[PDB]
Amino acid sequence: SVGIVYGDQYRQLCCSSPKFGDRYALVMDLINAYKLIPELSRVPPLQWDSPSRMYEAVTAFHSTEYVDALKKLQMLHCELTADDELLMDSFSLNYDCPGFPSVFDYSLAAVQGSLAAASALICRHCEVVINWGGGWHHAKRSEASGFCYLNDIVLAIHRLVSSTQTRVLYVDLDLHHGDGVEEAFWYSPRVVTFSVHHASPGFFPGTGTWNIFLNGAGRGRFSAFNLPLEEGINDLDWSNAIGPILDSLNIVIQPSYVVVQCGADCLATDPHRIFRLTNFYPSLSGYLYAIKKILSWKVPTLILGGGGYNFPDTARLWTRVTALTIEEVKGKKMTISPEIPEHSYFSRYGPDFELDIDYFPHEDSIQKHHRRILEQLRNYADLNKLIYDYDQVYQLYNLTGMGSLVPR
Amino acid sequence: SVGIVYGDQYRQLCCSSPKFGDRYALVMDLINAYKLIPELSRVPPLQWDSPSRMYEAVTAFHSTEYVDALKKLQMLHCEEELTADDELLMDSFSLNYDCPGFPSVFDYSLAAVQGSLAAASALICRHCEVVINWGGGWHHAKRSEASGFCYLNDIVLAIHRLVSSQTRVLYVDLDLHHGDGVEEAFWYSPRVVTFSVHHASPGFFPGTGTWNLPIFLNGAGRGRFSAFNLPLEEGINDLDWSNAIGPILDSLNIVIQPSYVVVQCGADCLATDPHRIFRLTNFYPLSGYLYAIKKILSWKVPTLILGGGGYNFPDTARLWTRVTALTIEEVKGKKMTISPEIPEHSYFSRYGPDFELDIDYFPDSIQKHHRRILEQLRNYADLNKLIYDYDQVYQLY
Amino acid sequence: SVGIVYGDQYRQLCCSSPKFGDRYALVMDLINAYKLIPELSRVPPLQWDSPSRMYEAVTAFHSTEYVDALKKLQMLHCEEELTADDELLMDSFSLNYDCPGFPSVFDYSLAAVQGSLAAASALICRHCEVVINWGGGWHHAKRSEASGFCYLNDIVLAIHRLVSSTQTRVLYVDLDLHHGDGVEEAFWYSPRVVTFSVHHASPGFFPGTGTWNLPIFLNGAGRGRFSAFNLPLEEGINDLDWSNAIGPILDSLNIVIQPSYVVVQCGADCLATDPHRIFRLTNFYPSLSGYLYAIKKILSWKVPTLILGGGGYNFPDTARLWTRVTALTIEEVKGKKMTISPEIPEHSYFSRYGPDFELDIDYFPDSIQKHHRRILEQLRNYADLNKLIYDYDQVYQLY
Amino acid sequence: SVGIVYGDQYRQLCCSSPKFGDRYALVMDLINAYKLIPELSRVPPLQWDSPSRMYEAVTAFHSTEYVDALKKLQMLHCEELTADDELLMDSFSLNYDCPGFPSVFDYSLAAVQGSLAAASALICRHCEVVINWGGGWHHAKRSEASGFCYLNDIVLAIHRLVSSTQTRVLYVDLDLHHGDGVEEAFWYSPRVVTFSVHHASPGFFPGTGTWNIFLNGAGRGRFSAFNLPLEEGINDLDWSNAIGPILDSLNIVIQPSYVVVQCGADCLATDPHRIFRLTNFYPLSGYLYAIKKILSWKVPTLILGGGGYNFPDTARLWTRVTALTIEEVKGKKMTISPEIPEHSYFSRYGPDFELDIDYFPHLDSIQKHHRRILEQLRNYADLNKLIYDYDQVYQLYNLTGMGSLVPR
Ligand SMILES: O=C(NO)c1cc2c(Cl)cccc2s1
Ligand SMILES: O=C(NO)c1cc2c(Cl)cccc2s1
Ligand SMILES: O=C(NO)c1cc2c(Cl)cccc2s1
Ligand SMILES: O=C(NO)c1cc2c(Cl)cccc2s1
Ligand SMILES: O=C(NO)c1cc2c(Cl)cccc2s1
Ligand SMILES: O=C(NO)c1cc2c(Cl)cccc2s1
Ligand SMILES: O=C(NO)c1cc2c(Cl)cccc2s1
Ligand SMILES: O=C(NO)c1cc2c(Cl)cccc2s1
Ligand SMILES: [K+]
Ligand SMILES: [K+]
Ligand SMILES: [K+]
Ligand SMILES: [K+]
Ligand SMILES: [K+]
Ligand SMILES: [K+]
Ligand SMILES: [K+]
Ligand SMILES: [K+]
Ligand SMILES: [Zn+2]
Ligand SMILES: [Zn+2]
Ligand SMILES: [Zn+2]
Ligand SMILES: [Zn+2]
Repeated sequence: SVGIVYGDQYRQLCCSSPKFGDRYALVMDLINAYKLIPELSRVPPLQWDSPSRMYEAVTAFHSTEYVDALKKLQMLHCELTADDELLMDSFSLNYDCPGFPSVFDYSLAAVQGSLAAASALICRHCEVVINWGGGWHHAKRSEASGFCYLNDIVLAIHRLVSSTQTRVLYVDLDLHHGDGVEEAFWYSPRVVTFSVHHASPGFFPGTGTWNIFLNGAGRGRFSAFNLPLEEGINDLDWSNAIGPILDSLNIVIQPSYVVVQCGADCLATDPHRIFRLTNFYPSLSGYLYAIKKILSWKVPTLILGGGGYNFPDTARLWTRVTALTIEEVKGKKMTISPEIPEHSYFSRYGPDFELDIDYFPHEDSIQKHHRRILEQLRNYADLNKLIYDYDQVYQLYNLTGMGSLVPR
Repeated sequence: SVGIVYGDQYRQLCCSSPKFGDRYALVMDLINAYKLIPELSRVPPLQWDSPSRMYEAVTAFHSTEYVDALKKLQMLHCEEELTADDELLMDSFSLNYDCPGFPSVFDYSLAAVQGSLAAASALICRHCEVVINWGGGWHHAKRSEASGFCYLNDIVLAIHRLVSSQTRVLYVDLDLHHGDGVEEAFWYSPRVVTFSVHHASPGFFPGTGTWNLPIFLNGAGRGRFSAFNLPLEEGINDLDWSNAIGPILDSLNIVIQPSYVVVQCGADCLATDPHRIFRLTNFYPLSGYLYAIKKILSWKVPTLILGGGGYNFPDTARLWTRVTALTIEEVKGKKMTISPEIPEHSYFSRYGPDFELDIDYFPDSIQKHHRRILEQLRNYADLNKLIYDYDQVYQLY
Repeated sequence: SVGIVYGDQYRQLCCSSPKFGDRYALVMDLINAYKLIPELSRVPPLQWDSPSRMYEAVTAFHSTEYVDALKKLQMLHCEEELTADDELLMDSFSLNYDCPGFPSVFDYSLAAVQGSLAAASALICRHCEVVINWGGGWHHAKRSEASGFCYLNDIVLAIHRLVSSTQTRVLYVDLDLHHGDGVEEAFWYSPRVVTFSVHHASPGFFPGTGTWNLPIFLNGAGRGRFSAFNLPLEEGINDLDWSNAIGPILDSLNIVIQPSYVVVQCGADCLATDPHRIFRLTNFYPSLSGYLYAIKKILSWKVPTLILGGGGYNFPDTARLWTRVTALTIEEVKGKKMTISPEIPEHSYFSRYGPDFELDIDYFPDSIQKHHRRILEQLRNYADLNKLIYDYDQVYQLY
Repeated sequence: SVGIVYGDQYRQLCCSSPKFGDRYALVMDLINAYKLIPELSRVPPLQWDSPSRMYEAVTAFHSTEYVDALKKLQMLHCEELTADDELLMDSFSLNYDCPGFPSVFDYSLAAVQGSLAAASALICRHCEVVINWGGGWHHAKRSEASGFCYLNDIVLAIHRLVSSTQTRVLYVDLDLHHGDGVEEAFWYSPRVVTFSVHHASPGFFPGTGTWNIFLNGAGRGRFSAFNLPLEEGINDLDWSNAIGPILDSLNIVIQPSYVVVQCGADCLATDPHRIFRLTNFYPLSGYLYAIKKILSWKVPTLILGGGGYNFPDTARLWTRVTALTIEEVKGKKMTISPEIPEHSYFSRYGPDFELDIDYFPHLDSIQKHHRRILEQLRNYADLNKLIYDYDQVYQLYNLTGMGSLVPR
């Protein structure tokens, strides 16, 4: 069963932020317009029996002082002293992450959605669950960052990993380094994090690059993987870059769950304009390539949104991801019309009104990164007494003539 | 409120240089040890949405080829020896000798820029009345040249952002060395008045900010008379230094009426700086620095305070800690009581031998310059059609 | 209206190269000798408001560093020999061997750009239905490389301006003896510009492309897949066989693509009397000239069309052909019958047209079936990929 | 007496073109606003006693067929063209850069009327200097419109001057562009020496006035056409240093009976061309420096307009030029307020409302051009049997220590 997080209130809340406007509505209604919704099991967002149980859920990662401040920030904007200002600043509730009347509700909602998704996986109601309202990988224990206020991903992972030798693989496909999730599990071997991203001087947030690579500490050493890529990269190269690494991670780690953040700001048409990925499906979408690969493992999977600042193109991508998940899991062909279907956001898909993003692909190796990452994987396996099947990893990279990159 | 620039990454990068080592960490930890952090609005350093946007920000002052060179210099020091052609490229930008490469030289340099641009932004959006960046203040760097361990000129870029938001900016450079990079950048610009007080003497870095019968150059084009300089002989103490620049600061404020003040507060004027040229102190009963900062903060113009030179790291920290307390006092009107003894913290042992907050120190030409500076100011004011109570300006002397 | 690009300075620049000498002057003077010029609208070469706007126009295709190198090369040839470092620099852009520098290499190259951009503009604003630029058509030049006497690709820049007006689609038809590789490569990834080159190809023959590469034909990539068309032909082909080879392809490209504009490179090196001595086409207008057959066919479509020159190293015979192409264009567009005397009229260059002084050039005059099925399948694939409606047997009927 | 060309109908006509809008009105109204008009002798535009006399005057330079065409073009826009009228217009470049419009012939004629009347005031010695800010259309050819020039008022004016009664005219073209139309008209004539300083670079209009060696006239006109092409970016001082000694040398050797100066304002830093960086500053403006120099010769002088596409800044410069001419010719101090005076075009000088243009000035030498130019001047002097005063020219260049550039 493929689940998808949705609700009337959930939709209203996910659409109440100044930065992301009605993006979530575009996504879900495009998915709706393509008649995908009947194929999916609706996963209702989690609700609690009291403020204290809510508080307990959220402070499983975030500090009590941080959650209180975020509460007050909401309350304040719903009606600031010199000390109110300093309190909010001490949590970076400013600049990139300012208050607005529904800031706490907005932020809580993504947590409700992703915790519910996690719960649906744990009780085996869904093989895969999608939450396009979640995926806020930058929030820290006591700090808002990059439009992220509560880290729904950390909390969903914490629920999975503490369910019941249970390991979680986190795969971050967003343009940006998933610093908040990596940091939360820096000392934990059982959550292996892997972020592919752009990194360069001055580029947000600054981590996931050379320092050598830091890769976890204590019992968490070797458990935080990173692949920084240069700008301009297309679907095929991005696919080749991360494909073998994902399979090798799956072979060695043998995750009980996978969590995938699928931020769409790698699209060629994103306002960032750094990567040149597409949503094309025949020249194949780097995104769809990765998602299909992850789904072929038959490991219970949570698929989350994230970045993506071209709202219609983000909808175009995530609708195809959704159709693909249905195909890969239900074994059911999802034929998607090249023309955007009639619905109330139809006008936002102009001037072409077509499903493919309006981009024309056209045209540096990272083999040392592969070699480095495989050695880290070797070290992770040794530290945690896992089997490092050199045979299967070799044979994998050998499919491209790069078996030599694999350490014994 | 009073803002101050810091962050975890920011701290690591500011401490990544060979020359200034862990100085920034001593300063911030001492500020933290004295409990000043809760009084202050943390200002996060600027980050950008793409490499093009970063280049756009930095090449507002610096040439693109220089920035390319600086970035290549980093990559080279992260893999190596340079070839003859690379050495030649680096030399043509003075990325050599006093300004060598090191593994994180571009990231390190850019950090100061990130810090002081956010500081400027916080002032512009009026989130803070004053912002402190003890990681910034690199006043020697030129359009296409590293100089005086400055690789990128965070001050020029901060000031540019301020004038680009009719805005006039007053730049006050208290460092022991002439603030030539900033002065050169606005040589043709009357909207940014620069004023540096400094030591100058034959062969002393960087050589400018003094007689050039020779005369003082002071700006060109519409920027004529807009660059002010007061060179001072070695040995000057707090009182004489204060009296030297006091009436000038006050007259500049009266006539210019700046929308923003940017202060470079390099601590190499301290009697205990290894330069051993001036004899300023951090004393607060009076410190030249504390006197100047308070005079400037009395104007209640939104103000950026930056670091700079300072090669005795604990004494620099002792100085900038007092400056930070003073700012908290003059802006918020709230009494700050700093213990005379250094509090226990990570770096307590660096504060030997006595572990006091005061530094371990016991303590006509100026009139000529005053008359000259006063005629230049009148000239500037004339040329720019400004209102000047000359009946007032003169009595400051 | 039929436009033609000319001007006194333009003429001087187009005649400043050591390779093509005064060919352009011969062409325009023959056209003038035959009283065609009063029938045509003068299209003046484009000029720019500043160095920056010129650079912006040219670097819409070419890299800045290449344009810089080309301008440096001109200045270096204007003074007294190059240094070792300059030599290296020039070599990295192939500003050597076939494409050396000379005192006005950048102005000369730029002139053809100025003319073909002015031509494109005359079409877009609909001042002219067809525009001729016999100073243009330099199809071998690449983004950062000179090739085959081509320094700046005027055709690519003209086409870019055409598609950048206002789904505008452009059909490029390259009739030169040589494969139009620079144009094809520029639009390799664009479905909006369909390129089609008929040419000689054989081992060792310049530039080497436009043919089998069991090999098979490359034909575009990305969303540009199947959008590059090529028909390579064996040496010795005559007017009639060439016409029949190209005729059905041209007609079906127009049917399927329905272009908004047609850009035609009319390189005259396929002439029997070109010193290449490869193809045996004529300028005959009763067999009938392959060139005139193709142009009449393209003109019959009533699409705003850009006609450019290109190769052609027998200068009087290039003049003879393009004089006839020009007259045909005037006839086909204005409906006005043009009567050209079979003998060369007196004019300043009359001596060059010996020994017989006639307008006709002095000449006594399966594989393509597989190429046709191949090309038809590519066209089917292009239409499929691009959601184009067309028949199936109506397309097939033309064969 | 300093004359200035103006009238009510003249103003309306000069303001009737699509390209130059109401520029002429801004100029004249700013001059009026600074109270300069009472200092100036109004020179009324020339009118004729019959169409045949008008036609005779204009066809002293232009072909009958071009003027016929230009007349027809006006008639047409005062009523679609037939295919052949179109071909007729195209043959005269009455298109693109020089389209027809309702008053195109009246507009073009007006400038001729202004510059001919101006030449006549100089000839009969009514004025020692005459200004025509409606004239200076230096691009127009015998049978061809060019660079929005339709009729060449300058050629017609010069012709009137040079026919009055050893009489030589110096033509000085300060426009950003090469004065090709004037140069070409007098290419074979020694009694009109032309000098143009301008930008020239690949693709820049009109293309001439640069290396071809320099062409410099033919037949009896050999060596009589001078050109100084300059690279982009030049300031007041360098431009001043570039043409000052050449101008003084031209005056010494040629001994003009009249000077005609085209003072096109598109060398201003604030011109949308953005190529040179001249100002109108006056305590120094290149323009003011050149005009002051030319006036110091005490030779009867015609001052004309031309290019200039920042209309307020063109008015700002020509107003200053106008005051300077009054000052220099009458000996009468012309104090001009730094604030723009109240007048109906006051709002066009925002946001500063001051007379100085809104600009902050902030190996590349041409000494070989001086040497080349002085050599040409020597060649001219010999061809025409004139005194080449070596010593005076030497002493002139020796002021700047460059006497060695002067040939014997
Ligand atoms: O998408 C993002 N993270 O996953 C972010 C975007 C931005 C922007 Cl556009 C500005 C500043 C910070 C961030 S984080
Ligand atoms: O066995 C299955 N369907 O009949 C599948 C299970 C899964 C899981 Cl658990 C994850 C991803 C894809 C599939 S298909
Ligand atoms: O702190 C400084 N400038 O503000 C500088 C110190 C030095 C030294 Cl110690 C040697 C060489 C250059 C500089 S710049
Ligand atoms: O108004 C104030 N406190 O109540 C102050 C404002 C400022 C400014 Cl804008 C700059 C520097 C000091 C102060 S105190
Ligand atoms: O006409 C041509 N291309 O369209 C060319 C002729 C030649 C020759 Cl003759 C030698 C080398 C390259 C080329 S390209
Ligand atoms: O519509 C027309 N005449 O009335 C014509 C248009 C064209 C075009 Cl667009 C190209 C070639 C010939 C003609 S005739
Ligand atoms: O001012 C001019 N000549 O003296 C000219 C300007 C232009 C422009 Cl902006 C375009 C095309 C021709 C000309 S001539
Ligand atoms: O003599 C004069 N004023 O008293 C002057 C005559 C001239 C002439 Cl003819 C031309 C330019 C300036 C002056 S000043
Ligand atoms: K990522
Ligand atoms: K981990
Ligand atoms: K200083
Ligand atoms: K200044
Ligand atoms: K061809
Ligand atoms: K194509
Ligand atoms: K000129
Ligand atoms: K002449
Ligand atoms: Zn992102
Ligand atoms: Zn210093
Ligand atoms: Zn050819
Ligand atoms: Zn001009």
